[PDB]
Amino acid sequence: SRLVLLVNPNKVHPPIAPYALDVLTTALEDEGFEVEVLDLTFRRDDWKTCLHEYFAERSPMLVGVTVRNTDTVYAFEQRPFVGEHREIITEIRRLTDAPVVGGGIGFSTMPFALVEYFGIEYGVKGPGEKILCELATAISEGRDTAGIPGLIRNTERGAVRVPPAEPTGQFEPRVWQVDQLSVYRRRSGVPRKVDNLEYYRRGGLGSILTKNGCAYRCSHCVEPDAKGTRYGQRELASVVDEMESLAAQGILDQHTTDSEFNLSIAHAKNLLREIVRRRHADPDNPLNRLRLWVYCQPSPFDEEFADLLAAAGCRGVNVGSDHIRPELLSGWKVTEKGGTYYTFEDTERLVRLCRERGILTMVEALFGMPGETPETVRACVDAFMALDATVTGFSLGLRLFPYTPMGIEIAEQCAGVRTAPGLQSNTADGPIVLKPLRMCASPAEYERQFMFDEHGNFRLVCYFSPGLLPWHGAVADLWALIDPADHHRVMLPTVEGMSEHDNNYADNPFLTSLGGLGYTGAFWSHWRGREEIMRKAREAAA
Ligand code: B12
Ligand SMILES: CN(CC[C@H](N)C(=O)O)C[C@H]1O[C@@H](n2cnc3c(N)ncnc32)[C@H](O)[C@@H]1O
Ligand SMILES: N[C@@H](Cc1c[nH]c2ccccc12)C(=O)O
Ligand code: SF4
Repeated sequence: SRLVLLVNPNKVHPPIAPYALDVLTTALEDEGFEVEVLDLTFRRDDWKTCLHEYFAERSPMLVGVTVRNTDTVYAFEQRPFVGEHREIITEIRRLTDAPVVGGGIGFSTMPFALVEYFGIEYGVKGPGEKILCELATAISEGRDTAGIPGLIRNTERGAVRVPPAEPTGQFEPRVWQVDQLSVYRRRSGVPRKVDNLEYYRRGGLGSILTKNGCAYRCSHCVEPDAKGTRYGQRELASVVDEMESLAAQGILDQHTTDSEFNLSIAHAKNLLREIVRRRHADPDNPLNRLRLWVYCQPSPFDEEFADLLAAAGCRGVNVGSDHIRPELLSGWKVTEKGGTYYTFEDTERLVRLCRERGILTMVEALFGMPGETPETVRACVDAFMALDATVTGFSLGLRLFPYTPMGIEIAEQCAGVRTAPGLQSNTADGPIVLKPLRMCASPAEYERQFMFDEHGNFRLVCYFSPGLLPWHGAVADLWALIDPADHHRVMLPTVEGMSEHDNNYADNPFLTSLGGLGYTGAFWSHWRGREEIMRKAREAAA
């Protein structure tokens, strides 16, 4: 048999197409395998029926599950998804004896812990298209898997990784894991394949990857480890081919899925040049209606980059400025060498250049990192609000993960013998004592503590700066900083009982409605006029 099943357990709406499965499908099929996708995003109330019918009819020899999100990563909410993922995986193993392999960005933040927690045979950390093809080949040919480089295997004593070596595989480049040549085929209306048009009609977005990895080391961010610490760039022609394929299907709003679009800047500029060239070469090319949405850091973002974004069809930029105070940004928004890489001028210039070219902007602020006080919060709010960005998103509190510098540093402070100031969890019974990796018997133990307590219960560990103590009181003080005239243009942690204003797209009811109302683009691009969109919605409901 050469049949591989790939399952999407993501239930979050507004729906986001599981891009990962399209990458894996292309790689597998190019290797001569047959691939079928079971997408449960639109089968929330009857996914068991979807599983029952499939496994009675088909016999895949390997089942793959993509775990995009471990949780919402919203410190005030602490809503896990891995329990619901485990429930789906448990139903799968009930229905078949074929091995199960796990993967995903969120999966790669704690792959050893999840392999043991899900109780599955295999897992991959980072990009999986090359490792999965070798795994499927080994299973199909009846071969041993003990020599598959990069494969995490679930032994009877626990999850153990084949070296590609850090036993955790932390902070590797992972460029060798990336398929840098192929066009990732994006299909629509095809049974048992990812239905990209369905996601566009119902959620509002398409997606495009230009490069894997991030070379920086921001203390809050899981991506350098979970994705890779060096850039694996794709062929530009293959990227633009895929974008043209999406545009041809009518998927005009495309969100880049790079860690940061403007990092590895020469490749991003050469990408925009190729898009502009094809747009100019033929007016019928559907890229002429492209609406590109991107992630950026405040630097590098120069006038040439801004001109290219405008000409290629960029419609909005989300910039993770995160803060203004150098005392807070130091040791936080840093490169691998430990130095900062932007100032507030860079965000000011980014917002100005996008304004001059009719490109919308969202500026991110993350409150509660070490050093944060009420006066540091007020300083960031006053300065950020004066940028006149389209949307200004204020988040408060940090979710800790085993392979972020904050996760490691706070585990260092605990040293396995005491709790650390600022540690928080909504489900904690007493002191949260974390253990550094070197004090743990296995990767699984070091990784699991950031999500579970000793008794196996969910205990999603967060950090809140003790300087924000007299952490809900800070929310009321943060709301007071925003002028009522500016309420419409901010995202904020929501006070008691109010409608959702949070910078949180996971099951946001207003954002869930936009698809049915025909709105598209980044989920923040219509935040400003939500009052009018709601008024208009009840006008056609009557
Ligand atoms: C773009 C983006 C978004 C966009 C999506 C745009 C779109 N139309 O696709 C928006 C803004 C909507 C968004 C929303 C959210 N996101 Co987001 N987002 C990203 C980002 C930057 C790229 C995701 C992506 O598509 N990558 C490209 C795909 C192809 O790669 P991949 O999924 O990782 O897949 C590869 C590997 O993981 C592997 N793999 C994957 N699955 C499998 C399966 C198997 C079996 C195997 C073997 C291998 C394997 O192989 C794949 C091919 O190389 C990621 C970080 C990142 N750099 O990936 C964050 C990220 C995934 N998002 C994150 C979060 C928290 C969210 C939200 C929950 C935020 C919120 N509270 O609303 C929501 C969830 C929305 C949803 N419906 O699921 C977190 C996840 C953290 C965690 N621990 O899980 C990340 C890591 C951001 C961060 N730095 O913390 N997101
Ligand atoms: C959008 N981010 C930059 C783009 C990045 N590629 C990503 O998808 O996270 C920055 C924002 O992500 C959020 N964020 C990232 N990691 C965490 C985390 N561990 N806890 C809380 N918020 C986080 C913060 O709001 C931060 O301002
Ligand atoms: N603010 C992000 C989405 C988001 C919300 N909460 C998050 C937590 C972690 C990472 C991203 C997010 C955006 O506008 O695109
Ligand atoms: S915040 Fe952006 S630049 Fe910093 S590590 Fe994460 S993805 Fe890279």
